Amino acid sequence: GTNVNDKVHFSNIDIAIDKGHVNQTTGKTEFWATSSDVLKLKANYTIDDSVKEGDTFTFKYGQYFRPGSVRLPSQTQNLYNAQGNIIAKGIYDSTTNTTTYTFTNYVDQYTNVRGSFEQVAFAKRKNATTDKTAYKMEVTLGNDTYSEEIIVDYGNKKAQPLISSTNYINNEDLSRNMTAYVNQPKNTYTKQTFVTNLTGYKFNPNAKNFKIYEVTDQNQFVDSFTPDTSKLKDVTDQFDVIYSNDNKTATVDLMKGQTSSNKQYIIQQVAYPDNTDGKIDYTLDTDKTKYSWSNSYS
Amino acid sequence: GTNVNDKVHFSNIDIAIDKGHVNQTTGKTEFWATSSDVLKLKANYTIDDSVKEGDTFTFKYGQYFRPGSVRLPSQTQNLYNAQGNIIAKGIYDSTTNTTTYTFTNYVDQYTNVRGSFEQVAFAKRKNATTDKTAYKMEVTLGNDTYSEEIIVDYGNKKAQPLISSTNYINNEDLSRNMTAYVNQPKNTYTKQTFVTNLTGYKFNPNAKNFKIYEVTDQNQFVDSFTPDTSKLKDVTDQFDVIYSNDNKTATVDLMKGQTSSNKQYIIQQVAYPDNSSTDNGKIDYTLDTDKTKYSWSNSYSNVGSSTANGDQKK
Amino acid sequence: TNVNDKVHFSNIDIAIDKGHVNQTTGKTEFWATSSDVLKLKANYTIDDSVKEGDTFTFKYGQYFRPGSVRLPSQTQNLYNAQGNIIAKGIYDSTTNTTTYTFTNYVDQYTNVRGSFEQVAFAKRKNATTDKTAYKMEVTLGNDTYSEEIIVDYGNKKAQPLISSTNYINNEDLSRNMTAYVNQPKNTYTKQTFVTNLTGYKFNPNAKNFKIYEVTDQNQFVDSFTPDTSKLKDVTDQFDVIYSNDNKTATVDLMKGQTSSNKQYIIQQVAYPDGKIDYTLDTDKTKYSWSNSYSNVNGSSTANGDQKK
Repeated sequence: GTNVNDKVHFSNIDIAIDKGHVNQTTGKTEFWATSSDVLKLKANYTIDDSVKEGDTFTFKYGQYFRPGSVRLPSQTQNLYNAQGNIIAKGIYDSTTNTTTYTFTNYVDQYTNVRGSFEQVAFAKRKNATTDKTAYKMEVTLGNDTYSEEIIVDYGNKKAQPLISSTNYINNEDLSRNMTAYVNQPKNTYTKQTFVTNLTGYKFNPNAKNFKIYEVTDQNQFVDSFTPDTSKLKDVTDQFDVIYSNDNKTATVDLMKGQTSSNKQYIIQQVAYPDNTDGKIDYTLDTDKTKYSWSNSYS
Repeated sequence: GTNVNDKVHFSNIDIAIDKGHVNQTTGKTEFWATSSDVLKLKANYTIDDSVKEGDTFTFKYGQYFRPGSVRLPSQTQNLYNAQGNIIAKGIYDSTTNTTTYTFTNYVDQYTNVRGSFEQVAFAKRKNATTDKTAYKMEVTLGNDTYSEEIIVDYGNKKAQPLISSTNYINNEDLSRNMTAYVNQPKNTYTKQTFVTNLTGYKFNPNAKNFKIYEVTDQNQFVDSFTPDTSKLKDVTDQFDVIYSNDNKTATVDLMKGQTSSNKQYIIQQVAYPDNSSTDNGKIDYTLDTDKTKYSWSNSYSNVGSSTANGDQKK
Repeated sequence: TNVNDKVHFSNIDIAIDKGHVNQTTGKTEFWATSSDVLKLKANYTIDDSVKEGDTFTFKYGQYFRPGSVRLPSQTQNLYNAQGNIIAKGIYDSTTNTTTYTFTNYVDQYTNVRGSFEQVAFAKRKNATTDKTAYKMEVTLGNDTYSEEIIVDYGNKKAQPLISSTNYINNEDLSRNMTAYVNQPKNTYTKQTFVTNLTGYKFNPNAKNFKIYEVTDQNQFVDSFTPDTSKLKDVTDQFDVIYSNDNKTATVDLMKGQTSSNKQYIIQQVAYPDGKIDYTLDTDKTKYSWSNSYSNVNGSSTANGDQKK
């Protein structure tokens, strides 16, 4: 059918943080994206009677805002009435950050259609990069625009030689796509052995998704743990990733080719659930100490 | 890099007020946080010869005390040698109220290091809530703890129908974060037109950071003007914040749909400074009621200052 | 009329805030690129016979001006204890003078006294040289003050590459930069000068990226505020290429030559959207110099003995 963005009217648009965390100094509520918070998009809507099956409308999400959670959004996004009948079937496209909805025959069977929705949403981590920074969360529902600034904190700890986080959970296979940051403080080491141990997941050695990048600018370390890899220096082939424990352990000597190094690394990985969907533990063995970071998951 | 909190020794640890306001009645110096006073933390230190590049140590600030001024502290906190180079690179984290310092290779090229520092510090307003009250300003430098009682005054007039203050200055963009208190004495009104006029600043309507919180409990009205907003009832969506004068004036009818109110509000705002100003920066509030117009104004030095007085004719 | 003789300034003082100690002499100095400013203060009284529209001047000396690294505003006011303007001032950089004109305050009040404190600075173009004392002078009304102040800008003449903020523009907050290339007068076969901005952008259309060829070593003033009317402007002999959303500027200073012992003063204008990173890629090495403009809190120091 035809684009009926001008016939679908959204009001009381809101973006909330659930649950939200307090900044311990300033007392403002913030989006702590690695401490269980999500965003919630809400709105009321009315649909004009001139709407028919096959007509379409869009949700356009801005550069810092997207549907979904830590887990990437489904391509399927439906608009349901209060009893669970499908008013419209939608297709989310991550390339355009837009959902395109198509009305069902529901609108041909009912008039004066009015309701409301709630949707779990998140930061677009690639663009909303930096701790304690306010980002503009923007959506356009039909032709109705809304923007609100949200303060994000991912909890990067830049003084840590080793820190890791979930970049995203894959919606289709539930793989944990991980980011680890090695040597943010730019210390100098003669030993630098990087180990990941999985509980409840496995690596796939042949999937070619264990990537090692050599940081050339400190700002490539984005607090969001979703770096733009197309601009990083890919040095994966210069290292030997060694698997063991039935592909549940990967060990890498980051000192390879050197006796002393102040190099800094971003490492990305894919850990596939064994079956539910576990623990991922990292260690970095150095001259003086063994650093640890764990991420734990229900 | 192991933790060498036991290898870096601090001494002559002190906390003082700059400049402070002497109370003629007590003879005591007071920390008037909203009239230009800061706290200054100071210490001397030595570093043990076993310390190496990559080792760390912390400054752990206590519950009533933090680095910085009215302006929030930088994440970046460094210490310097006499030659001007950084000898320890620090990251301050507001969630732990702790700075973690990592030594450079300075400590590998030098021995018998002796040093000192002085830092601008401040009350942690969220906890050091109340006027004319003494709070324990505590810090731990390495493993050396020190504390000091400070008498804090923000100048909140709990009998004022309308009063405001700076809550904080954003380190990154210099935005002035304001707290305004409406109806602290729980009076009853039929008119409540709340106006803010900015001189030297602009609001950003697209941000929706003009927040209105309905007060249930009188104790939510902290004298610090740094309330815990998570604990308040956000009623912003129930009012219309109307912007005029290219975003220098904000108008909110706090009646929107009632003949009578004894509701109490905490209103928070973000004022972004324009490039420059020939005046003292200024935030002017009015509350227009049944009978009286109340008003409060906040003014900030141009940076320098001046004054004058004399006998008024008549 | 001119009431310089009816406005009486006393307790005049110029202080360094906060000041840095010279590492050898122990004297307090004004380290103009390490966050020091000068502070001018005085008390004053006004004769009862002064009226609205009467004027007086603050006449600043050849080495001294109001403002900080950020240029002073044309508008300079003096206030009373109520926060109202008692005198409206106009500062002129040409005459280095603020001319104040009393308001009707003085006609409504008598026995008036007051005081001011003013952020001030070296006039970099004249106070050119590191570890040099310059007389900081002002005449307030008819009351003169002069005090020698030792300045240091931290030029490092042995460095192939060094830069500093020349000034910040009061009206658009642009950071006006000066970079010195090849003060030591070495000979190079590669000389690629790159500038990368964080929190600022260049205006590639402004044509305010200016490249000057040095003809006399003294043109490299330690203050990074050279008199550009005396320099040789060679901007049109080079190609300034902008990239990265106007955050990066690249110039090949070897253009037209194979080997070069030329020396350059380069000036730039960076508009806030803070750090400015310079590199100079040469034959054997890549030099770098960075100016970081974060609010830095307080001070610290340390010393020790050398490893064996």
